[PDB]
Amino acid sequence: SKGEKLFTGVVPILVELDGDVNGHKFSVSGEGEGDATYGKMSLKFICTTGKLPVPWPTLKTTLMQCFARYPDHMKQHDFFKSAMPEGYVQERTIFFKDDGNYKTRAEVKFEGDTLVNRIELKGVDFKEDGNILGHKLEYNAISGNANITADKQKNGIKAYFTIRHDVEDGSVLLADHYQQNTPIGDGPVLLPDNHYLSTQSKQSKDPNEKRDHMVLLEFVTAAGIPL
Repeated sequence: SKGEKLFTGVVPILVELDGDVNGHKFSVSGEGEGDATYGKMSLKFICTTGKLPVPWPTLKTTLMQCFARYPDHMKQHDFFKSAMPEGYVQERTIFFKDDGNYKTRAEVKFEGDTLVNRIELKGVDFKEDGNILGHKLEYNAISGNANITADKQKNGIKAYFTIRHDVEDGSVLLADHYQQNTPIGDGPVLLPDNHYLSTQSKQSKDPNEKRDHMVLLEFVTAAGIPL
């Protein structure tokens, strides 16, 4: 793919999210750099509207699979870069077990040399005293697999996976993700064999930052097809 060539170096990242969860409006900005050669993203996110009304961990998966490292033997399965620079639409529904759901729609595309991820999120049916609106989730790192499958009908991909969010009481809040991606442009894309993306994450705070924020260092690798 021609899009693959746009990711061989370090790429500036810009993220914008407008959210509404049970009527609580908020916005998030992010910035960083991606180095897909190494599957790496270095990111910092800020809540631009004050305090986030949901836990940072619940937004991590919403807040750029184009930065995954595909091993050479799997490069024909990288839909995400093949859709660049025109980009793709990424939609999810995230079902939180015994709580509400998030519906997200994002456009991921280049604006010049910057990879931009613009997101709208709507959350409904959340429990005002639950683990999400009650802020009862551990601020720790999310790591694991996103299962990718071709969606030939939509000239794109679907993904599915469950995030296990640690709760402050030792329990787990399951977040069941259903994902659809469709190219924005009408140029040809790569439709993959089944595989997954493996994410390793380190989450931190900026000790000099007074705004509500999250710092992430992410490594994402495609896998599941043998050498």
